[PDB]
Amino acid sequence: WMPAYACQRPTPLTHHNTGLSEALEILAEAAGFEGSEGRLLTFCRAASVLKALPSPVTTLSQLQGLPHFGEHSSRVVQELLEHGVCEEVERVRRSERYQTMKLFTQIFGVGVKTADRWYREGLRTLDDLREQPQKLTQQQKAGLQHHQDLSTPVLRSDVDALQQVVEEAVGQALPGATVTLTGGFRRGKLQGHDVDFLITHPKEGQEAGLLPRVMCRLQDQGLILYHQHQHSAFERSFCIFRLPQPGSWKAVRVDLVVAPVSQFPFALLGWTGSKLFQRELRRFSRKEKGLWLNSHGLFDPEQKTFFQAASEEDIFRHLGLEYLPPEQRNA
Ligand SMILES: Nc1nc2c(ncn2[C@H]2C[C@H](O)[C@@H](COP(=O)(O)OP(=O)(O)OP(=O)(O)O)O2)c(=O)[nH]1
Ligand SMILES: [Mg+2]
Repeated sequence: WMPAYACQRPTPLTHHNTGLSEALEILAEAAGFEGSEGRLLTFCRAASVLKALPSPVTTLSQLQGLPHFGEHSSRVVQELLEHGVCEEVERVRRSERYQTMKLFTQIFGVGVKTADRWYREGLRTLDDLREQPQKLTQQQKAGLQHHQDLSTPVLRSDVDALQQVVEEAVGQALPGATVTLTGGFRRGKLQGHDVDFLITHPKEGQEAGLLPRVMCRLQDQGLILYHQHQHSAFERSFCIFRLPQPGSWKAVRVDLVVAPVSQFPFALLGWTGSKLFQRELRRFSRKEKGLWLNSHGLFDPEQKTFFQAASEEDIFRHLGLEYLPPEQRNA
């Protein structure tokens, strides 16, 4: 038996069912594009189960006794095993709606609702968007300007170089302040779409005004192509960095998040993901333990209290879960 919630089981970075999980995740993504949130979550959960299995699924008899494997997800896997291909998945892959929604939603600053609006309005290509600049936010204009680099996978080598410049800037602005790599790279991923850093300082309040100073330093080194600073709920800067490379450079998306140290463990847990892992952890918290978990805290709605955590381990323990290190949160 395998546990129901993704937060009750390890899900490693690498697994034995990548074809099958990829196919289910296409159907999940397509569901999300049509605003079908139930169906998205259902396909995502089924894919997550396959990622946690210790062996490849070679016959359909191997699906027995697994949670979150309803009829639809089972049929998809059956067709893949029997025929090498699933007609429904192939139809989605080839469909103009899916291809265009994927194209648009990938762009920096574009979500499903915006992409769907553009689709409905007859826009299909990146050139179409460039022909209608009045339809674009400044963030989206920047995403289009750099779209080729931003759809080139970010590599661990890029992350190391970025972490060095961010750490240098943070250390020069405020000795004692720290930078923690989060997101998929903290989970062990070799590649990604962006780089996530969480900044804090051990004395509560000493992080105030730090991010604009960090950004000034980075901007004055020529490292920033785009920056949008927002005070609000954590202070954050949504950035495109200009990463120097041997003979050239590439644009890379970087999010910088500042958390006061009291909230740091919650922020680190939240920002480390995976997105499905954290959704599952929050559902577990609410449904099984009666507590509301988010990136800022863990709230008991009946007692009107907040849990004091020094680490992620504290939070897992308080929720009655075995601790999972970040590399086992790849749900
Ligand atoms: N708690 C919380 N988490 C967030 C928020 N926004 C993003 N995250 C989480 C979900 C992600 O797993 C993680 C970083 O988001 P990403 O889109 O970078 O995902 P991740 O880095 O895991 O995959 P990637 O390889 O970058 O596509 O932070 C937020 O407002 N609150
Ligand atoms: Mg990331």
